[PDB]
Amino acid sequence: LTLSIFDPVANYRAARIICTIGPSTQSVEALKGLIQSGMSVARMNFSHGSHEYHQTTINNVRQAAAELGVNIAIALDTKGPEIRTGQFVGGDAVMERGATCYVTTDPAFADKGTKDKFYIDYQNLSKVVRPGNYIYIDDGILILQVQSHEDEQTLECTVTNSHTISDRRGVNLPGCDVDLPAVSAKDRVDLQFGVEQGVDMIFASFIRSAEQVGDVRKALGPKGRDIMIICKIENHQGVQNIDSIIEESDGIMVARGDLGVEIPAEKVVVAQKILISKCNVAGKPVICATQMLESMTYNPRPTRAEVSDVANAVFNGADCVMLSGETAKGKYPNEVVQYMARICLEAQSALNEYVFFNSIKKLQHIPMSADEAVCSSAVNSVYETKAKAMVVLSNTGRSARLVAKYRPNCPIVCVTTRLQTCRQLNITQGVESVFFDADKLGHDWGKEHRVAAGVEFAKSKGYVQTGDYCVVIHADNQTRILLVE
Amino acid sequence: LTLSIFDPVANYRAARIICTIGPSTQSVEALKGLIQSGMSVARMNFSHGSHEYHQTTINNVRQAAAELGVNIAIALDTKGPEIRTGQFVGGDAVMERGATCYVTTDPAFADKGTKDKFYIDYQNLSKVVRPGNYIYIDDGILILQVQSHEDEQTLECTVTNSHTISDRRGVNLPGCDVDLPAVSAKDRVDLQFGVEQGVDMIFASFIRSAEQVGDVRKALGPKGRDIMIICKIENHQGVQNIDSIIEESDGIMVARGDLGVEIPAEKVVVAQKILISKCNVAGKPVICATQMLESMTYNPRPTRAEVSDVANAVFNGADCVMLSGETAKGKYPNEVVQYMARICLEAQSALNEYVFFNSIKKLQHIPMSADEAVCSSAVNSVYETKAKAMVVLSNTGRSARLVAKYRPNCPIVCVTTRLQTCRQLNITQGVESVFFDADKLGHDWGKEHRVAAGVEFAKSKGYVQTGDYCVVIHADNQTRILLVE
Amino acid sequence: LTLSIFDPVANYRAARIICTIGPSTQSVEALKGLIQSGMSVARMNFSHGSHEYHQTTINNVRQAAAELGVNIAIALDTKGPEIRTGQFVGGDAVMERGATCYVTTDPAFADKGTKDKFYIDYQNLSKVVRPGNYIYIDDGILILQVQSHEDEQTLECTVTNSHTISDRRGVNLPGCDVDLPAVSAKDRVDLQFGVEQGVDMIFASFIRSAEQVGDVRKALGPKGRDIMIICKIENHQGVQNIDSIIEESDGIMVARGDLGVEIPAEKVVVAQKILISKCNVAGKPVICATQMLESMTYNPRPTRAEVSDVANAVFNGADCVMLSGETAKGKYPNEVVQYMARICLEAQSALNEYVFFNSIKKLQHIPMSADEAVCSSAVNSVYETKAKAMVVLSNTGRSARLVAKYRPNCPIVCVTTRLQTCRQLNITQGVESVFFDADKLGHDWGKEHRVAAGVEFAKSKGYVQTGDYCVVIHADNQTRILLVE
Amino acid sequence: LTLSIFDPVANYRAARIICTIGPSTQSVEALKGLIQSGMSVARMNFSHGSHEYHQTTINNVRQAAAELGVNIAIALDTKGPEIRTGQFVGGDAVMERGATCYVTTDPAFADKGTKDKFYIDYQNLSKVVRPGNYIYIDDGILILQVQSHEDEQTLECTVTNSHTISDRRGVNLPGCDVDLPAVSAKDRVDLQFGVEQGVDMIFASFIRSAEQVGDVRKALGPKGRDIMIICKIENHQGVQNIDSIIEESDGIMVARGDLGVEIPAEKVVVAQKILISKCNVAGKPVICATQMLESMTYNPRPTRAEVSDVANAVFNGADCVMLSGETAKGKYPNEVVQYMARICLEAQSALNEYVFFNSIKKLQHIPMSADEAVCSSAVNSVYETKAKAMVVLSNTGRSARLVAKYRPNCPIVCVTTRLQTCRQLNITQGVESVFFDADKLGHDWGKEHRVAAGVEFAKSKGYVQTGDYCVVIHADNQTRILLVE
Repeated sequence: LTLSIFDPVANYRAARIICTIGPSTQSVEALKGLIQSGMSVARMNFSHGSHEYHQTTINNVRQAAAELGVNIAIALDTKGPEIRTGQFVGGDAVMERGATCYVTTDPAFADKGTKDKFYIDYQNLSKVVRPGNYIYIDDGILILQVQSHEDEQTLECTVTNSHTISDRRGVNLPGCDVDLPAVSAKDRVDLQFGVEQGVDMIFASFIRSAEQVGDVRKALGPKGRDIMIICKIENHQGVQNIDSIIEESDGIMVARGDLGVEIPAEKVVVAQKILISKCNVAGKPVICATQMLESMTYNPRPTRAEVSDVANAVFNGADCVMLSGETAKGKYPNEVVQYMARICLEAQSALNEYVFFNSIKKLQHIPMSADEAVCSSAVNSVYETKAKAMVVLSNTGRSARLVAKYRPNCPIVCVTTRLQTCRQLNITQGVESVFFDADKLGHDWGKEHRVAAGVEFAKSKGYVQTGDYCVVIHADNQTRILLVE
Repeated sequence: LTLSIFDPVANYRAARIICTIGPSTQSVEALKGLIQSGMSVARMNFSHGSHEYHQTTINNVRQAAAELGVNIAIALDTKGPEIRTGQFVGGDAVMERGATCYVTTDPAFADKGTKDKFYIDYQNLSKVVRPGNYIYIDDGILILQVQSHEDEQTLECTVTNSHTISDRRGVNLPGCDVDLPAVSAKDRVDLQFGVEQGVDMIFASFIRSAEQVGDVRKALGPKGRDIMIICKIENHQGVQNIDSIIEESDGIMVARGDLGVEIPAEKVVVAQKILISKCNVAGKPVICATQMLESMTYNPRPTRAEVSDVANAVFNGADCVMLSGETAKGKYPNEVVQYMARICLEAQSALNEYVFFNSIKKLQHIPMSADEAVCSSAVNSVYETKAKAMVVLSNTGRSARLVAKYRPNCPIVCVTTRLQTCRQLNITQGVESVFFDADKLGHDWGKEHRVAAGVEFAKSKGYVQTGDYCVVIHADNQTRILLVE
Repeated sequence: LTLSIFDPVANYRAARIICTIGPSTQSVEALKGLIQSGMSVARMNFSHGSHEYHQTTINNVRQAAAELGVNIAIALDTKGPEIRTGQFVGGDAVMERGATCYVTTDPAFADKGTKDKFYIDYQNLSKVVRPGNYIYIDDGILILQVQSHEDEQTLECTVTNSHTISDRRGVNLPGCDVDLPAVSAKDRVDLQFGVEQGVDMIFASFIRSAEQVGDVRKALGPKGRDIMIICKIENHQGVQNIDSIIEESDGIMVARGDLGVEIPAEKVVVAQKILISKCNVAGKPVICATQMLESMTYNPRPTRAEVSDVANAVFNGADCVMLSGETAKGKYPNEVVQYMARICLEAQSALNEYVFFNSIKKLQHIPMSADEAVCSSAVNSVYETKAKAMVVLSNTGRSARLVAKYRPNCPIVCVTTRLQTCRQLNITQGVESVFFDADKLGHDWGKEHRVAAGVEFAKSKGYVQTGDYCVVIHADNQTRILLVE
Repeated sequence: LTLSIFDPVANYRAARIICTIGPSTQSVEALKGLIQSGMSVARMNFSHGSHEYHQTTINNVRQAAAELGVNIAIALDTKGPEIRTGQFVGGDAVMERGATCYVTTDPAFADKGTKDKFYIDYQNLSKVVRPGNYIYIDDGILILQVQSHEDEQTLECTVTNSHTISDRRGVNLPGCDVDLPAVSAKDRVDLQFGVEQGVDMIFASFIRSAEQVGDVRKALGPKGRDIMIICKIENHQGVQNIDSIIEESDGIMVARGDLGVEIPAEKVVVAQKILISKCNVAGKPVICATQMLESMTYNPRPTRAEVSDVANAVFNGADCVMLSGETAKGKYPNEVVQYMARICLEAQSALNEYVFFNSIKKLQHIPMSADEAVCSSAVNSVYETKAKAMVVLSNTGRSARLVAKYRPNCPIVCVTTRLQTCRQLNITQGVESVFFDADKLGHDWGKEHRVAAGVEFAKSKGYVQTGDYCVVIHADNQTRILLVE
């Protein structure tokens, strides 16, 4: 099975890079550097910083993008309802294996935390937890066991294993009945902002059921109905309910570290593998959020261990990689994005599509909807004609997504009148936007001009020469195989 | 493999019936009876009857068809260059196993033939054959062996096996170098007639090489370029060169009896099977010319042995059955065609197409031509949408053929401005014509009206109700999945 | 799918011939002629002739076989419980479409039957049937409709369609509640005889349920437990309950004619096809009892229509053909069996086994029994080693059957101490017996000698030369790949 | 494709651990700790240490193994002919991007090396290299460019990129004609030792052609004919000639780092993937030598990045992992081997074998040898019977290897009279040895006792209870499916 080689990998078919903006990269000029290095999506991290701060980024991103004549997606990454620790006096708190320590629901200790007594923001912890229970902190790396109630606000605990933990970390309480909301009050206000400022997508945190996804859309409301929702799978319950979450969302974001208590470290790879196959079949994008290339926060060149780490992530099927602190607070923002790009390009080698397409087709429920039947059939035509680019006229972009789903061995070029659609398509691998100005240009029930606009593009990008074939779609339902002029 | 049932088989998907016109059926009224019983094609047999006779049939067929408001194809079945015997004094000649007899190239004995001395129309036989050689007569059923030259015109022969033979029978001479023309002088004049009288297809006789097919088209000339050529495979050399003959012709006609010397009786089934698969893959029609239901030349009801004979022929994959003497000189012309119809319908049972289509697709040479890629992809869309009829706008009909090739599980409805195309489509299983009057109707670069004309038809024939899907093609290259109104 | 050729077909892999003994062939000398022509099984037809008559055949068969030094199976073909007509004064009765006629349950008319009034042996017919019901006679070819009761013994009827019927024909009464026994009183006495005279197999008639098969074995009793039961499928109910009947019997016998009312003539082929696939998967033999080559009852040479008839029957997958009147009362008994043999040989051409074996393997229920797992695995080894004969040591022969089931591309040679097993293996295609005299020879827990006895045989029959591989089995569980000496 | 889960993974089917002995682990007691933690193979690294040192290890390993009553393989890992640097005055040499430096073939500088002038042991370097050429040092991480000859012994060079390098590192010279021997003089003497001291396998270094493998065996000679040769693929030429090297060796060892110049860092994963599939098909073991878990040289607990690193390595198909400095000179030798074991166990999850076996079978050249045909067929029997352990009687162990090749879903238990075979089987995944004392026990042409010895084992290890099936082999050719008592 598969006798691969090491040669082509053309410029398209590379994975997509999401950059987290921070002090290192908020400037218009730094953002121009990011865009030029390979940024497709600017990610805002709403667990930190005021609305004024994020307002600035939105402005800067838009200005940088406009200056470079490109469309870059802005993404609101929510804080989420997950229970967190307070902050600590030092840079952190140092936990020791034998030690006993205290945990409080008293707001007084939120800004005062220490290795001996610190704060947890779940104001009802005392009522839910019982002596003998395990409190898992910081991706369940540090484990505490509850000994007794010191008072109606404080719990006596033992440190199960040595580990050093920093400010505001995730607390997990399995074996405790905790019905946390789908959306926190802070999320509710942040989502209003997102809607009002015209963001492209929400990276929803701590989703564990499909029902909770609907809650997020209900918060976004009628005005936010065109905003995509990408779901973070972070604990066991999310993994448990993935099937329902996938086909009820617009994508999935997963992180090797941040997968929760009940998945042991060694079976984390297994889950990554499964979740990627599960998304690839359903045709929705999977964002690899695990932080590789961490050394490049202080170093201009990475390590071959980190290179192989990204390679595997890519080679396995990830469509998007996401950079955190490296772009947000790191020393070499541009150099990081440039290596990602090269690795996302060069580590795509064996990625099959010829029989890979026919496998996804066999796994969809017949009878499929008319527009989906169109798109797959079109991909079919590409392999049959052995050529060579695709032109899709799509307003909401749904048709471009549907085609990508059936992974053709040629570039997909979407032609759109919605500027939002240009941006939102960044997180779809192997698809490129061509904006057609519905106002300034005008007429095209032809639909002459905008098709030619696609072919004009593909030609200039070096995809199609005179004599090549090109497959065209106008679905909601039309298909055409076109000889290049 | 295949757990079949016995239930549906709707009206389409039945094989097509070709009727040989003769004294019993030349009348306009009898032809109306044939059309109503199930005739798709009137076949003229040019080995008999003057041009005046065949002129009459052509006229009658056209008048019968017009009166019933239908399009029936007229087919010229050539005599061919195969060497034949003379005629005999009795009804026949009775050959006896021990006997010695004489064979002449002297025209004097052509109308005088007898069991003891008869005529062969190969004026050069004496020069080619050597003592010890076998002369095979009447489908190689009677075998003679040459003993000596009696003179420069007559050969002394032994009867190898007892058999009774009638007038003008086929002579085969393997182990003798005989370069017979692709086309006889009589064929040359008959083909002019065919062209001048606007026939739909030639049933070319004794084709043994692809090169000979080109000779037939050269005879038909520029005016006859739209006339289809169906090739008769009758001897070993044809079977040997089938691959080349198939994809260089418009179809193949084969007869269990008439397959020649070098294929033993028991390995005749094997050949039938092979030739049918070979055509079905190349997408061209195969006409089963073997005469089943012979008893119905004198009887109103057939025998269950003959019923099972046709069944097998159909169930194996034949697209057309052909009736000879039963329609031409038989007592019950209508009743024969009616049983064929019922058997061609009811014996179609298990005929798969779901994975059968995907097998033919896998066997075509990539990269296929744009119009072929379109048609297969369209068939693909039918199964994906699970519905329900096809509308193809085709001028020469090539596109309808290409779709049939990929055997969809729905009826194909062709819309055409060429009246010739209506006729020529009779020999394609599962395809129906809708004539669109280019002159009287007029405008349709829309191409609004004629598409609706197809859907109008499919609706009335009971294929498509409100809510069903229908797949549409305008290839040479367009495809559309359409919701029924 | 399948690009066949016309070349090999070695002597094994031919289908097996069953001959019906009658006046033409009861003599020891005629039976020697049959054996030499290709008879594997002598069939006795217990619907005719006294026990003394059948006693003679049994004796003659055994004497002929012993003289020629071979083992020929004797088969008791039961009369069965199906309702039959009486006999008629003439040679027959001539039924006419308009006519009215009378049917009696009065024994007085059993030997007196006529076109106007005749007898039916169901002594309760009057109580079961209602005016308007259809009586189907002679394979449902002649159809009557009941008009009224003439008396408590006679029914007034109309002839629905013209047909001529002879003595003692099958009556079918669907739409009438008739619980006929699994076994008639005459069957009960005949089966005792069968057991007492050491027959090899029963051809059980009119089986319509698996439960009825058990009734047949119950009649045969403890002494008859090694006698195989072959089930005749003759009506709709048998076809309905086939799955259960197949895996509860030792084989199936089917006849194109004799399939019953509810299967129309054209859908008879469909059933043949299904039943053959159904048996081939379950690995049990299917006997084609339909009478082809009927003309050879009076003629030394058959017709190419009959040749193609047998060809199809064979090419489709039949393992046994059965001759009736042709061997029993025909003019040319030997010549018939000789043509069958040649057709069964030469019409085997394309019969695949390479991927055909792997399809049957995929369709068996895992986990299979140890001995079955052994046999299939052994067949697997043959293809892997590309050689070349199989030696199976089997006492009851079960292991030889199991191997045949997985259709290897080499001859199977069974070595057995049971002389009954030699005979019973005649109805298994591609398997040959080697008798090993347990008494006279003796020792072989080796199991040295008897394995060598198999290899000795295969070598002499021209299967294996020095250097070839040969696969050996002793299952109930052992397998060995052996280099030839 | 593949809807995995996270549950079973029983104790067998885990990958195998190879430990490099050094100061931390040479003691008998430390070796007992290694064996108990999961060591299957002690690896000696002959690029360091005198023969006396390695003599000690051999003794200690054997004593530790005997005390624990187990068989542990000893492996000689050769130094190899690859060109190396000298050593440096400091701990290392620090190379700087702009700098110019000098390289000498003068032995005087071998023990004196510095960042400005150091030594290379290729005494002919001056004659081969030309100005402008690139010298690649330390896995081609540091790159130099030749400027000129300073003298007949020294080259002037520029440092292409900053990197710090330590003692005696690998030098690669592509674009230079260097015919290095297959075996160095030091290798020649070391291989004599290996033979004389009864090692189990050689880990041959710097093999780039199949022809060179034969040279290694020629060095080992008649006495060393039972010693397995595992080939290190370290440069492009090895990768180029892999097909020939694989089926001409006894295994392959590969290291993510140590793959050479011409494979860029990002396309290293691609090669790993290919080489593992290539070995798995040919059925030979692949040793992953890349150093994961490096942090555990100084830390008791690893990092989840290293855990995921091993996971991928395992999950991809590696049969053996190899530990270097961690066991040789590390602080926590036991704890390292214990984590490997847990990761090699728990990260095996999805590893399919049901259809995975049938894919390897389809890719072997028919006709296969009798003994190979036996083994695959036996594996076939396991799935068919759904049970449950395998017992293989094998003298050289070849048969156990052949069975493993066809990856059964049950444990394989080999029974052997050769104590060397016990050891050598450690590097085969999923196979376990049972030693049968040919001298002390004695008789078994039965072959009763030793089969029972296998079943005795499987029962005690908890594989087989009363009622389970067990498949048995004595190939060179016998197979048996056995019910457990």
